[PDB]
Amino acid sequence: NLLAGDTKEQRILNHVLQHAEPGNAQSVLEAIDTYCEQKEWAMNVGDKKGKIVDAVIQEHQPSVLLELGAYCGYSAVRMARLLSPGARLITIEINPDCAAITQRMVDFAGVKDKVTLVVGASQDIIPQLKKKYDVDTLDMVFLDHWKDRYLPDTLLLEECGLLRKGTVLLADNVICPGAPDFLAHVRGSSCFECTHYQSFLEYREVVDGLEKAIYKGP
Ligand SMILES: C[S@@+](CC[C@H](N)C(=O)[O-])C[C@H]1O[C@@H](n2cnc3c(N)ncnc32)[C@H](O)[C@@H]1O
Ligand SMILES: O=c1ccn(-c2cccc(-c3ccccc3)c2)cc1O
Ligand SMILES: [Mg+2]
Repeated sequence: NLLAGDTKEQRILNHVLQHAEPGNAQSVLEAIDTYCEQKEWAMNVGDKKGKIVDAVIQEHQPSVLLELGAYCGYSAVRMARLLSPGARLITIEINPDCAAITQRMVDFAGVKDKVTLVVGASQDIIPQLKKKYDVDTLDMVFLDHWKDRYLPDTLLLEECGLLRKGTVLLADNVICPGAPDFLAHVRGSSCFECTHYQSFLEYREVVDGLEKAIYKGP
């Protein structure tokens, strides 16, 4: 049932629970995007950049996906709705209140079986993925957490043997606000082949973009 509606996050979940079709992931995405366009801005990847994320998944067909930063579960629902039977999205969220919302959002959208939500800091969890979460390597990683953590987490994923030839990294917000150290690293390194996707900041007319970086191997 409903939450108190004290926080933006509770009000976003409440709006979905009251105003979206249960079990319909598309209806859920639309309800979040409408509310956030109309009522309260929120840091979801949103519909325009969401379309780019969709395209990346459609092209590369990942089965093992990792997301860094879940928030209210918008991108988790967005990516999971596209996955084939037996695909797995692991999503990491440091804030326990946000994680609780994300699980409710995932369940409501009908994609619970595809999602493994992990409460904790990416730098603590990423070392554990192989041994604790039965990961071999990752097919795709969506980076959309604190932007100063894009670089250290990418290096950590590599250090932990989670990246293979062909692993797709996709990073939100490489323009607004930017993650220049990450961007310099992936573009400058022969270990990554990069593609830039210019777009717009969620719910705004501000220019933004994502970067796709395909790992070439060490
Ligand atoms: C931009 S929001 C996530 C938006 C979500 N990807 C979407 O599009 O719907 C960023 C989130 O990352 C979480 N976060 C920041 N740093 C993190 C870290 N090191 N590990 C795990 N989560 C982190 C924050 O608590 C916040 O909820
Ligand atoms: O994941 C994200 C974290 C922060 N911002 C973010 C960072 C800095 C500014 C703004 C912003 C700018 C103008 C209007 C509204 C928000 C938004 C955007 C994201 O997609
Ligand atoms: Mg973002």
